[PDB]
Amino acid sequence: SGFRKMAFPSGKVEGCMVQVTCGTTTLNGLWLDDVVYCPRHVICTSEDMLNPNYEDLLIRKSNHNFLVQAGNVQLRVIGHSMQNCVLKLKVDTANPKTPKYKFVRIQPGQTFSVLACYNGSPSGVYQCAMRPNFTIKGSFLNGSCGSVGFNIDYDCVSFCYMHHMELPTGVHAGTDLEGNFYGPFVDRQTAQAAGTDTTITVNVLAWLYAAVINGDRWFLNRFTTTLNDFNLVAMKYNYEPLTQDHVDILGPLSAQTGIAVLDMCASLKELLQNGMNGRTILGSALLEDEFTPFDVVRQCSGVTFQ
Amino acid sequence: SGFRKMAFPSGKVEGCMVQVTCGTTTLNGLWLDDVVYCPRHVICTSEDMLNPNYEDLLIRKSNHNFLVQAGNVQLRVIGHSMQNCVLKLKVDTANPKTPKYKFVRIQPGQTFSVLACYNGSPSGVYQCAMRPNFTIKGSFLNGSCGSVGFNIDYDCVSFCYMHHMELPTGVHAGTDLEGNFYGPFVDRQTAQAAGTDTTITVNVLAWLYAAVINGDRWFLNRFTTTLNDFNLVAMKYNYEPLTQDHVDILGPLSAQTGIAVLDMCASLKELLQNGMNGRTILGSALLEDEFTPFDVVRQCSGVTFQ
Ligand SMILES: *[C@@H](O)[C@H](C[C@@H]1CCCNC1=O)NC(=O)[C@H](CC1CCCCC1)NC(=O)[C@@H](NC(=O)OCc1ccccc1)[C@@H](C)OC(C)(C)C
Ligand SMILES: *[C@@H](O)[C@H](C[C@@H]1CCCNC1=O)NC(=O)[C@H](CC1CCCCC1)NC(=O)[C@@H](NC(=O)OCc1ccccc1)[C@@H](C)OC(C)(C)C
Repeated sequence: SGFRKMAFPSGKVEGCMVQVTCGTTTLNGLWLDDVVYCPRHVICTSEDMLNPNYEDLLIRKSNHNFLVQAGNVQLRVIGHSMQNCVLKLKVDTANPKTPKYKFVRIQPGQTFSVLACYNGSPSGVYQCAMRPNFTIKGSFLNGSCGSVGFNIDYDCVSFCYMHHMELPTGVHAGTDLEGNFYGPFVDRQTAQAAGTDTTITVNVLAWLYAAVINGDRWFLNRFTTTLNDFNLVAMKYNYEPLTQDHVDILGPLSAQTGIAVLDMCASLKELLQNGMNGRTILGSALLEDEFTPFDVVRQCSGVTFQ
Repeated sequence: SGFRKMAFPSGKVEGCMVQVTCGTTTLNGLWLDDVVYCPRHVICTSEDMLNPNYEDLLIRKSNHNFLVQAGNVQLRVIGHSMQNCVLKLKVDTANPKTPKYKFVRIQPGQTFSVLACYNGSPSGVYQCAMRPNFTIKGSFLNGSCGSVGFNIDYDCVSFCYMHHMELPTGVHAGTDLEGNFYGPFVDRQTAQAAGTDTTITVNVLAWLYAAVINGDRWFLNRFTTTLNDFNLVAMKYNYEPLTQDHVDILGPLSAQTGIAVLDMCASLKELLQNGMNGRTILGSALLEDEFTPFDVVRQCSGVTFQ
């Protein structure tokens, strides 16, 4: 019993974070085998963030310009190269704590965990999702860029996010580990905004199913509706359309609970259309959307890793 | 910018969790130097949870009844003993990954992090507080007992909680690491309940200060009130009294923000007395109480560990 925002154990990823310094800049990097990864605006100084040519600034630097410290031990760079918006520094030592790992690029609505870092030292770990506007509501301060996002699956570490920048509204933008940005953002200090966001409808239903598994139940009715008659009302409250494929993924949830998938839709239909009258689902007073169907089953049914 | 429920990196504690089996029972244990810790109702079978005499059941067992596995490696017990409600099994190997560590017993209103475990394998990590009724709203399933709660402070690991049982309402009860229960609960399967809870008033003000640091500001007024005139209204909404000592601990928050401590009290006074009219503080629609003044400053100002 109970339902919490839960994050994967962060031990395997702490064994990788290091510090990278060049000029007057210092940020976090990720050390795997004999390569350290970090954002490229670490070759930028404060004059190089208007509209820089990174290719031409990287021909200026030499290998000994990059200070890499892992613990109170200095790593020696021997080569360097550029892949999109990330930078790769080849060092002469291999990380003995390198886990089974794997770069993947995620799709909006999926969730991951974030280990925030400063000066190569982990500070804390929390759970996020990629919003439909391709940003993330993180907790980040100065020096945080270089932190990664990641999921664990049995024992493999799927790295999916490197952090780069905060936006005027306070949400956040970064890349996948192959250096490509999530969203239409670029790494030059000009004007940018996020674009209009929507609520992740499939996740909302998954949390509502979690509720019934835990005891809560004042929200189910006897009505049903059709898949098109749902989207008509979802349209208006700025939710995303729900698709036939989303329906299937909710099969084992509907199964174990007894509540048909289209039945729970007609329940959510009223909640949007009447508010909550001051009562709470799973401790919350809002309709919460940062829980996938995966997250519900791994937490309500007992799945660990190794 | 941004404000999230954050948990300490769990790496140092994953190096300790093991599995303990005896009879038909299996649960988690904590391995430090040459000692493994676990709850004593692991010598209990299913017949031994009505009203057992543990002292007299422990004279029955022999050292080879306790299977201890750390990884796919078997630990050999050589001795065993009882300290209140926890059980200590001395094994012939010392844990090489034993961190700087330290047992402490916490006070209601303080927060800690929990690494949930099953079969000696970590599953996930989240943030809790000790409620004023001495229980905790965790996320726990079968096999979870043996998980610990802990804070990190620079590089020392202060272990403060071992998990034992769920209560009819679904909150949770356990002990400190020296085996003493938080609360008036006992480890025998009879009737027990939690008692009436209150809201943690000092934490509510600390989260409200976090809000102002982040931009939110529609809740401050020009009124003030007195410390006694606050408790009069706190009394009625089932909040805890606020004391002169609590006031001091809010000094650096009030400082950096400019809002006097008694000024924020008069602001909270209205919020209780008018509701929120459908607007949200730090993404939330409720008044949130699981953030201490410590938690706010370490997150809003950049503190890590090593
Ligand atoms: C990594 O250490 C660091 C983290 C930032 C620091 C402030 C709080 N949160 C963070 O995540 N990232 C940076 O230092 C960014 C610098 C790069 C410059 C070249 C490539 C892009 C990022 N700085 C930022 O994150 C800034 N954001 C930004 O550039 O916004 C785009 C913009 C600019 C002007 C007008 C409109 C939009 C932040 C710190 O500055 C703002 C304006 C967001 C306060
Ligand atoms: C540790 O593996 C395990 C975890 C439990 C399992 C269910 C979900 N959540 C959990 O945390 N703990 C136990 O197995 C407990 C057994 C011990 C028995 C002797 C010493 C006390 C605990 N079991 C429980 O946690 C049970 N709780 C309980 O005993 O409640 C007290 C009570 C009993 C009868 C009437 C009133 C009060 C749970 C599983 O059973 C309930 C009744 C809560 C469903």
